[PDB]
Amino acid sequence: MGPGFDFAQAIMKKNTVIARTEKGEFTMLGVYDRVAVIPTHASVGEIIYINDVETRVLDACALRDLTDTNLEITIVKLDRNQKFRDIRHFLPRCEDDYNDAVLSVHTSKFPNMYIPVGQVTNYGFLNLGGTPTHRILMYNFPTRAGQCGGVVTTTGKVIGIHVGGNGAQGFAAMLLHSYFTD
Ligand SMILES: CS(=O)(=O)Nc1ccc(C(=O)O)cc1
Repeated sequence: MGPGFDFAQAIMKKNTVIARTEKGEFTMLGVYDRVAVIPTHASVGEIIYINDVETRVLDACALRDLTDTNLEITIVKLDRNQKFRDIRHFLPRCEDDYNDAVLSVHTSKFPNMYIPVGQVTNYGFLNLGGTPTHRILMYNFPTRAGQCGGVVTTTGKVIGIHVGGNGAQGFAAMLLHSYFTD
């Protein structure tokens, strides 16, 4: 509908796949080469389904900060025959607050879904499903089951992936450029 939705759509149309684990179907962001991200609660194993194709997992790393606190981001390298467009230059370098973000989801349950979530707070610490978690972003939208893995964007920046909610607020794990130096 406007330039925020334009940037979100450009990311969804080239840099997302549908990931299926034994814990459900997730929006999955591809970042570069065969490297993608997914919430750590997806419990990625040795095999994952990518757009309903059986795919070997070459590597999976559940990120934690240097205090050994959960970040809720798993970086997955996929045995896929095709690379993602490199979008690492759209990742923020530092923790920050944002205005006017969009949350975008693409699954069997929620195809071509875009939500203007408004202002995004650097919330920091969250007890997420009982797990102490750091680098959480918060937005005041009543997000629902089916949205985990959804991509959080502003114009020109890919800032996080949706990992939870409390009924009135939604929570995303930050994406930082430093996670994807190779
Ligand atoms: C599932 S549980 O919450 O009962 N036990 C856990 C699991 C994971 C972590 C973590 O830091 O990743 C902490 C506690």
